[PDB]
This record gives sequence, structure tokens and C-alpha cells, in this order.
Amino acid sequence: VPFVEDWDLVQTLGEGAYGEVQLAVNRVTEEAVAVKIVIKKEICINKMLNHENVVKFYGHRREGNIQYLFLEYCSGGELFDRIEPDIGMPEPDAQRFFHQLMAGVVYLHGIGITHRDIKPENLLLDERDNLKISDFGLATVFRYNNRERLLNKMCGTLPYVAPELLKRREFHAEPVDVWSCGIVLTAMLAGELPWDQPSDSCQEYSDWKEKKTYLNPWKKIDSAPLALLHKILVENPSARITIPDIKKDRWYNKPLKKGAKRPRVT
Ligand SMILES: O[C@H]1CC[C@H](NCc2ccc3c(c2)Cc2c-3n[nH]c2-c2ccoc2)CC1
Repeated sequence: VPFVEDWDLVQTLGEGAYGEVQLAVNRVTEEAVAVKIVIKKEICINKMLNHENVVKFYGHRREGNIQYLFLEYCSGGELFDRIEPDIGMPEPDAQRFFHQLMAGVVYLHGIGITHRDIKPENLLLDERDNLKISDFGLATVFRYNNRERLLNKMCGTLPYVAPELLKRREFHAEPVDVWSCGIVLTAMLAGELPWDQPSDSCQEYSDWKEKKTYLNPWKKIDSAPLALLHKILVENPSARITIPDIKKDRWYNKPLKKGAKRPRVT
């Protein structure tokens, strides 16, 4: 079919260190895709991925010095824009998004991949508000030939990074992603970040370790999701709850949200 390979760049979706993310529309089919205009590790990692809660990779093309990544367009935008500052969002919406975030993270850890930069800016929503993990620019392989590799590279975003990354030379990959997921859960329920970074010098972090939950952001969060956050935001990564155990948590299994409203008559 002629012109089926032609895409029009209609608008700017985002901007990173690399460059830009553009919304591309097919000339014939009008199919919408996101084009990332920038790397070798990101493409190789994206080629491994296939899951309903992970942004799809369609292919890549290099036009000299410029690399074009063809990725899934998520019309719902960023999770970040669903969080109302200092309020959050309704608890059933947060629970549904956290379930979907957990499905994506289990998938990635199962194939030996750690994202290393989970935050609401990187969590995108489709037309049906389904959460999709995006941006594998900082991602790495932590398990190969069923052998775990300890990480030492400090990366991510300080309000979301686990305390071991700042204190220890080496650390396990999986508890690091679990921690950042608990900070996302905190942001969704209180509309604010608990600390600038998880260090003893940070007063807000010291208050948390001293269980001063009568202070913000903790006082805005119900006791059931707050009991889960007490298990996730644990300083020792060896004592920190694992995802199989998050799946058995009381709040995680609490019925709260109704399914998407279907048309009906009386
Ligand atoms: O002017 C406003 C509207 C445009 C913009 N919309 C935000 C936004 C809206 C949508 C998207 C993205 C961002 C990134 C993205 C989007 N869909 N897909 C991808 C993607 C990135 C990496 O892999 C895929 C905010 C400012």
C-alpha cells in the first residue's frame, strides 16, 4: 500500500536530556505513535519488552546522527497530571494504578530488568486509563543466566531513590524499584513528596524513621494504605517487603473501585 510508511509529526509530547518525544500520525491509517528523537542499551532493552503495563516498542531507525524510537502513544498522558498538589487523588484510583504498576514491575523483574527511575512523570496512561511504564534510558539487566548482579551505579531521581543507593557501595536492584513504587503511592494519596532525599540529614526522613505519622504527608493517608507504606519505606533493603508480599497486603486486596462505567438503560 503506498504512503503507509509516512508519518506526520503533529505535536511535542515531552522533552528529555536526549531531545524530544513527538506525536506521529500515519498518513494512510491515521494511527498515532510516539516518536523519541535522540541509546544503544535503551533500544536493546525495549526489544525484550512485551507486557500490557509496559510502553510498546514498534521499532527504530537511524537517520545519520539522529536515532528515532517508535513507541506507544498514551493519550491519557502522565500519572503526574492526575495527582492534585497537596491532595492526591481518590484512594480507589490510586489502588487501581498501584495494582497496574505492580504488574509492570513484576514483569520487568521476572525478565531480569530494573527500570531504576520509577516516578509519576514516567508512568503513562492510555485511553482507558491503563498505566504503562515508560523510558528505559536508565534501565539495566540485573539477572543474566539466572545469576544476580549487584548494582553500584547511582541513578534515578533523589525524592524517589532508596536510602541504600546513598549509603552503600553495592545493593540489590529489586528493593530499589519497590521503594520508588512506595514514593509513587505516597504522591498519589497525599499529593506531595515526603522528603528531598532519604538521608539522616533530612528532617522529614528522620521524622518518618521516628514514626511521626501525625505530620504531613502521612496524616492525609488512611491507616490501611499507610500500614503498607510502613512495610515499603523500610531503610534496610533486606527487611523491606517484596512484591509477592505486597500482593498479600490488606489494603492491596481491599475492594474499593467499581469497574469502568458501562452504558445502561432502565
Ligand atoms: O502542552 C501540554 C500537552 C502535551 C504534553 N503531553 C504530555 C504527554 C502526553 C503523552 C505522552 C507523553 C507526554 C510521553 C509519551 C506519551 N505517549 N507516549 C509517550 C512515550 C514516551 C516514551 O515512550 C512513549 C504536556 C504539555
